Amino acid sequence: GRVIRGQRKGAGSVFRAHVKHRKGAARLRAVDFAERHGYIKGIVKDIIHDPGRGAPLAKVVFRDPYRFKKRTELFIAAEGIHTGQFVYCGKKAQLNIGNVLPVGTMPEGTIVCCLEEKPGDRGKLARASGNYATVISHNPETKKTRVKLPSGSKKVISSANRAVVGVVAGGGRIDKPILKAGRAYHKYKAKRNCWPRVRGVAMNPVEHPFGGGNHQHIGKPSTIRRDAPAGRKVGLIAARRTGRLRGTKTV
RNA sequence: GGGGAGGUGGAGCACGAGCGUACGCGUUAGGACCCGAAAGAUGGUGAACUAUGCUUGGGCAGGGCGAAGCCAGAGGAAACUCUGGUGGAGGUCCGUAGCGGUCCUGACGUGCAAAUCGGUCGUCCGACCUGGGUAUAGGGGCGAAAGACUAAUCGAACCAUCUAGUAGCUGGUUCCCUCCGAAGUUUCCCUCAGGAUAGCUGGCGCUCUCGCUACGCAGUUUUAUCCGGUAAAGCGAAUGAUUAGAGGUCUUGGGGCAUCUCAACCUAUUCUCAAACUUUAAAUGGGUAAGAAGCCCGGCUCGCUGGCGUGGAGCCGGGCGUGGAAUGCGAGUGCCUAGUGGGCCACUUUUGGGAAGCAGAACUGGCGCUGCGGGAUGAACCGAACGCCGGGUUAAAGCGC
RNA sequence: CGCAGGUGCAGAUCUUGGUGGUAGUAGCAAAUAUUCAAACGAGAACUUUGAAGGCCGAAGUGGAGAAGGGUUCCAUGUGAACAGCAGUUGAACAUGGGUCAGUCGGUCCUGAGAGAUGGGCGAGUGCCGUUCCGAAGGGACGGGCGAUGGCCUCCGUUGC
RNA sequence: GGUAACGCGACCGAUCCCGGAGAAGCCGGCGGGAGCCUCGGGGAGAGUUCUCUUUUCUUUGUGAAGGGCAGGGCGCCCUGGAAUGGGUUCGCCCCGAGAGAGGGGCCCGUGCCUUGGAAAGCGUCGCGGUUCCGGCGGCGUCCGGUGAGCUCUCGCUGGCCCUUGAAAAUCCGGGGGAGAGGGUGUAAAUCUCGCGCCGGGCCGUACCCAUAUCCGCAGCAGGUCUCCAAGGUGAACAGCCUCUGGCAUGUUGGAACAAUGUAGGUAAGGGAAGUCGGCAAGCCGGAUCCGUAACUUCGGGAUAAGGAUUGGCUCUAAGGG
RNA sequence: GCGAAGGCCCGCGGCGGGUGUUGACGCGAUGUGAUUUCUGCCCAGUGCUCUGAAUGUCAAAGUGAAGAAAUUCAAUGAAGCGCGGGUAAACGGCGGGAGUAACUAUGACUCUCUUAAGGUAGCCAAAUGCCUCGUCAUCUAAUUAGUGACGCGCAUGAAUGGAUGAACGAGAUUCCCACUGUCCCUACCUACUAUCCAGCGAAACCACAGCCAAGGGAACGGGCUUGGCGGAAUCAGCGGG
RNA sequence: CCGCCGGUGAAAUACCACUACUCUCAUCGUUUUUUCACUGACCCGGUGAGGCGGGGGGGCGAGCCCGGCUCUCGCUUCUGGCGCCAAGCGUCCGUCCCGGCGGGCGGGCGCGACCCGCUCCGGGGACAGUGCCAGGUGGGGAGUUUGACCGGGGCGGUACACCUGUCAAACGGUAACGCAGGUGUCCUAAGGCGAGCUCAGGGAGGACAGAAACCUCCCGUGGAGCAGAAGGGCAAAAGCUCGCUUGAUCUUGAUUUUCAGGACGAAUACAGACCGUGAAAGCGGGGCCUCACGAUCCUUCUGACCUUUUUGGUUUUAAGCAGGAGAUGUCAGAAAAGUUACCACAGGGAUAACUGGCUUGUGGCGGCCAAGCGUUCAUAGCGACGUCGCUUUUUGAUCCUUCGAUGUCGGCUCUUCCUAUCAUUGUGAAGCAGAAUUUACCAAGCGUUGGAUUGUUCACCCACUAAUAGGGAACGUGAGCUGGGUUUAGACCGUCGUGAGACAGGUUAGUUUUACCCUACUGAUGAUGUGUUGUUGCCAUGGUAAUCCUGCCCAGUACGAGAGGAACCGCAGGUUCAGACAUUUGGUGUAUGUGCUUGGCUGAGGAGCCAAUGGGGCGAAGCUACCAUCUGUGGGAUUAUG
Repeated sequence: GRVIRGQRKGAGSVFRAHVKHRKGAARLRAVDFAERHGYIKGIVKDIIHDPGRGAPLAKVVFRDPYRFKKRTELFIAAEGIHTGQFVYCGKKAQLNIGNVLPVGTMPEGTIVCCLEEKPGDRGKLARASGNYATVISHNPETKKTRVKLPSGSKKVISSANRAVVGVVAGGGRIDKPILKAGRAYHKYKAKRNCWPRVRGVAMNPVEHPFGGGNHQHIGKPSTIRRDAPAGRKVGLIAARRTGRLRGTKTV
């Protein structure tokens, strides 16, 4: 047989991301002396739209503490921030929507977004529109903090991780039905070449394990093991269960 | 460590025949008699078509419907409703340019054209059409998915090489005359369109034999002597099959009523039968013998056998040619060996099948390999087989034209 | 007389070349259309001029460009071959000639992307990689410290 | 200099820092300007005149770059304080965060006049030399009106997007004030102001751009990216006829008018009886006025279905600046 | 499925690449296919997936023992299988056999077998029904066609999606009005051919060739046998050979 | 007294030392493991590697003790401003000036801006990761395979290795997917020997006892048994019952069967050993005889005072020699699943799917006999039980022709032929009164229709009709059409399959090429001859054509009880076909004839033109329609019959 559609994606030729009109990597500022000990004041200059990304981005201008120059950062816009607002980054920053604070100084129940997975990153978790993480508890002896992620999972991170107070702007985007093949087309024209999805049962057996037959049927169980080769791992990969759920399933 | 006797296994010995060289034929390994695959592999070249993503440009009359928002009026008691305008939404409708390609299964169909032409058709603000520039390259790409497209090539492109790839399969295989002359059958084989094997053929010889100025043999008969269970015949003979009367009677029999008839059994007869039945039993078959390798005398050897001068076998001398049926004929023997290993027809016999110019056997002859006279014509029938000719005569068949 | 062959063809839908019958046959039928007179000329249905009749009917059968072509452009001459009839004609053949820029483009900039060095990988030609594992500046206001040249009291050029 | 918006011909200044321009989608609706078309007159030339037509046809300029003035736009300024709310657009929309009213400021100015400029170009009437003199000369190149008209362009203002519609060279403005200049000369540093002097090298440039210069073996009914775009009819870049321009019927002609064919028509009376099947053809068709069902996701179905009218000529009424 | 020392994937190779200028309202992998109304039962089988291990099997390496060593033996012995779990909008599957309600025919309520459940709601001679042109009705004069019904349905059936349904369709089908050369049944007209001429000028194909009947023959002859017969050179058509 | 002597302690015990199955405690013992911490290898992230860890010093405070002691903190949180390139101090210079110090001019350094400490900061970390080996999983990928025979292949069978009877034609041999059957074993005896008996069945008797219990006599040629199927063989046997045994053992050759006169299997006579049995002669090296089985290579066991183990020697190991065993059943012995409708190549008429040819079971159509049917009566008309044929418009059977191709179902169109005759002409017979009908003869001249459904042939119905007969011609006819069906590639459903995919099931869409050659045929010129040429004519020979029905009258007549109900002559017409023809009606119409009319154009009128025939009305001539009209015929010899 020939290599299959999922295999062809990793080559990254026609399936690469469309990044011509994107505004840059949305991320926090690099940790420094001011954010480690006190705070630093920046100003929101514009709220801009990033193609392929539902969440709006905020352009925040800071002032360099070592030479005469103004810095420009691209943040994930917490819902509520506005142009002309002053945002504060540091361990002494107050608990306000839009500020960047270590999760250790945050109280329990605080809602955060653009959370660092490991200290010194620039925001890695809870970055999509309408998403947030919650601080559950701290452990000042080991300098660890538990956080609930938007998937429902629970994670122990370092308390020096930083985050933005609030939720990511643009929530409810999935509530409106797309309603149109064309609107789906325009949605993925800004992201990557993945949208019009042909079914494997509609293919020939040479391009998919589910192809062929005089009827349009899978012919073999669609639940596949984790160790299956690349051209075989199609269907439901390592499914712990199948069918309609009755309740909430979590680890 | 070396000897003996008696059996068996050896490509051995037993007064060498080989080596070198040339030629011919045969079997192979090699391109391997010549031409022929579908494939496989290794390195390369293509996205000037087309598929998809990206960058930068360009393009899309005129009409219909009339979403939201806004204005005014009428209400009603209010609720809120109704009316007339304005407005210009939409993967909205008609329909140009453009893009596409339904039906006529129209034209053309050695065309204008290796896919075009006409009328009629679908869409025509969108998932729209399009130029250039870019990216993805062959078990790879790309695919709103047809195994589609990837330079008229796609169920793995094209180029060169490995490569004169292999082929039990198809086609072809070049001068003359002379002589000899087949097989389609046996056994083994993933053997059934092929081989190996025996058989049939040819060539080279060789060992002898007869005769003039016989070593022996035979697709024949006869004379002796065995072998057989087919044709026939048989069932008052065995095993099976089977028809009808008759004469008797024990009846763990029945029926109609002291019973009496049936049935049963027995006995003697009677009709009809057998590839897998038989007492009997042909015709045509098959084997052996018809002398000198025989016959008859005398002696010797033996470890075998043994009452014995026994028996059996072997060996050494001697004698006997009326050459011990007919007919015909010169025999024996070695090496090498090609083609063939699809058969078919007829008298008789014969299996399956209603049968067949059907399928399968036996014997002999024939066609195939073969022409000639006759059957008008015809592979096989009847007659007869062939160097080039003259005379004569026939066969089978004929003699109205 | 001997020696040695790439030594004899009717076939192989054999190979190369040549030639027939078909056959003066099929055909020279897509988009309405030509006529009169004259000129040159050996020669005119087809060239040129004039006069008529028609067509494209501005999303043209018009006027200009991009690709691509490469002299096909222009003048003169020829009528051998070619332009599937002719031809006095041609995008044919021959002889000459023709493309002039500071202000129109290229040239410059980056885009999608392509691609070296450092580094890494790799038997290897090489490949991955484009900021990532680099001591990646060769410049400049200005100041100072010296040489040098000038319309040299002074200024400028050149090294640290 | 101006209360201000900003203005004037210049109006010093480095490292450094901030910003702007280059630099942004598609669709709709209005308005301004130009080109084209149109209408009424005046010139010059031409056509028709059998009868009429004071007619019909052609033609009737002012480049860039400066200067001035219209005109368009403005979330620019000053006075002032609005409800009995007012202003205003086709739509909207705007106002105590300052409406209306009045007065200013700026930007664009492709329009008009002007320098260029009539000396040139065109039209027409004549006179020369000789193949060419940009020969010479006379007269003219005028005055108006219209518009949802078409095209281009400049603006304003909206709609749509889970789509938000490049980057870099290059150029400019501002913040700061390290520095420089001269002591009162008729002076200095400095000047993005006016004029004057010198230079701008290399490559491309002819022509075809397609029913004959390109690809399809060819002068091949195929294919191949764009720009400009008159009159009439009419909704129209539809189809039909015409002007500017172009052409010679698409690699030949003459004669005839047979069959069969290809393409285009018509047909009495029936009206799908043909055929697998109404295939093919035919019916209907535009606009105006009426009238429109089942069903329905309430949007539609819908040009449902069905009916009437439609020419020419002569009038009337209404709709504006 | 995945919280990034990750999921999916590329690559001969480098903690090299794509998604990713990304972070669960995201990326990747599948199935079904608007809206409406529903989506029944089965985890035995095959997959996928979780850990309790009572824990059995279980290589290399390591450990110990015997022998002079090569060797041999023993214990130990990871994942996987086994073992117990989930799970069908995973692949799929959804039967009979009995026991029986006052004419029948039909026949709930009870129990059992394989290999777990026995086909629920709906729907149907359907694009799915062999028998079959099923039976009834309607459509016509006449209907193997159409439609509506019926239910033991060879072999319907519920995201291998069931049922339905406005709007839409160069999709398949039946009937009706209108209209007609589709037809009865053909005819006439027009242009371009074909035609003839001047000029130019191919190709396919070709053992030899070319009149029949019967015969026999490789069983359907142009040739052979026996009969019928046979007269130069050609033109336009034609489709038997 | 503790003590075997005492449950007559099953020995069980005082005295002693050992180990035996379990538990616990430990070991500076051995090894293997689990957890926590460290950093330094190794990894990840951030940054322009910009302030890390301690010690401070002063200031902001909080507490505590009577100035300390401990701790905190690092100067920025109303405004959509500004922020760098040091101020200020404290010192050191001038080759510089003006009065050692001062002033001016130009400079330097330190603090402002603390010191020290080894990794820039943070997060992991001896894990992850990498290299090498080992086990699992792995159609993601690669390579390959997927028997043969066969009245085509497949499905089915095994006729593939063996045995019995028959075929088989009286030696032997002899084929078919011929017939009837058996085999892949079974046996320590069912092998070997000896002895002694006689079996199946039947008759007659005997308590329970009977058709079958056991006892006795008699008859018994085997009619029983001998294990496997069948055939042969066998009676003081080879059968039954006992007794003893292992000749079913160890060896070398020869031979038979199949056969090539290789092998294997099986078998036959000997020979040399060692044994069994019996008194002995003898018999016995498996089964009474003909079936019951297996190469090389590899493995495994057994045998020898065996041979090699590579410089020699000893010992393990290994190799060899000989005989058994582990197996190939496709049985002379490869290691092996499917699909292809997306397909490919070499071939085959050695072989299927058409026609044709043989055959005719089946289909269809006839005939003979006569049991019955027909009120009566075998035969008007039929015809049982039987029996003989014909035909090739059914389907089979076969495989001769064609696989370097003979285009394939049906319909449409068109011609000709056959008769086994539906009608019509002429007849014969009847259970023929008339009418209607049935049976048969000559006979194929003429005719045999319009439609609904279906792709259909076939069928069925509706309706006319004289009748609505059956067939052939390569199952006539595709360079004649059509393409509905069947028969490619797209797609859907059901069932089957794990799947790829299959369906002799349904459904929908799906390119129909070439004639100009020869002949045939249709027409058209022409040809040889009569000296040339023309006119008028004759005829050989070939073709051939007419067909059927109404109404009136006969006549409400014959016939018949009635009901009903004809026919010949004659008259008037019509159907189908054929040959012509336009006077008339209709069609056509570009006479481009004459009006009308739209758009445009020639200045307008008049007159015209263009729009591939602009459109439309009416139209001459011509052509043409059962859509008008006209015409269509006589004898001869005879068939069946009388």
